[PDB]
Amino acid sequence: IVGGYTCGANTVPYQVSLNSGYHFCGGSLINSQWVVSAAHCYKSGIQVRLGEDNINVVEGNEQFISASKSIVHPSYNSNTLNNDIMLIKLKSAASLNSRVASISLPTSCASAGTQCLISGWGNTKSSGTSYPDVLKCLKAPILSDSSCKSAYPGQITSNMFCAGYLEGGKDSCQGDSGGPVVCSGKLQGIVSWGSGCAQKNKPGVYTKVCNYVSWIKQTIASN
Ligand SMILES: NC(=[NH2+])c1ccc2[nH]c(-c3ccccc3O)nc2c1
Ligand SMILES: [Ca+2]
Ligand SMILES: [Mg+2]
Repeated sequence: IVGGYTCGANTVPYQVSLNSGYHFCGGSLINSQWVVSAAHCYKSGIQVRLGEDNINVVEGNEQFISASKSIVHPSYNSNTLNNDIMLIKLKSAASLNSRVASISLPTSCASAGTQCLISGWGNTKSSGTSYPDVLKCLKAPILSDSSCKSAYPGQITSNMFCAGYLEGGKDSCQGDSGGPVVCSGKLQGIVSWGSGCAQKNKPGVYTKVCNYVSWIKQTIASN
């Protein structure tokens, strides 16, 4: 996250870190047994780490649980990143408490202009590399589809939306993929892609979760 701030320990209690010997993507806890992340974060051998603040220090509020199964969206296209969403089931149910909580799925899609909270342990430099060990947060509004499509011609589908600032300076970045975009208390997006980080007229692109609620609900109930 570039141009964001330190969230605070366990202030984003639904945030998860996917680890395969190291942190490689974020995710969101939607209930005690399931996590939603981005399909491009798919790997075999994932351990989900809940209640994390610093990812390099065991501070006492963590739960490390291995995944029993991963389900990438049936229509995920790795070339365009259309339908960039996946579900991960935990081998054991997480214990929810103040530091580990689930986020609610939306009942409708949010409007352009709505402010959301984006979080993750990704790169914090637009031109450079600096990976933080504590969770970073960013409040950013959903942009109009017209500004999103003008920035990325022929690349935005109805399952994507842009959030951020066209001036640049603030954006999600590599290491943040699969993480949450929460607006009005609902999980409305998943960090998917962008062009570099925090560049002018190149906002971040997020998977539009409101279009997948029926698939998520149906899939977790059958697995
Ligand atoms: N600028 C952005 N809004 C952004 C967000 C997440 C990203 N994740 C990545 C990424 C790059 C290489 C491999 C995996 C990634 O998730 N680039 C990203 C760019
Ligand atoms: Ca830790
Ligand atoms: Mg994240």
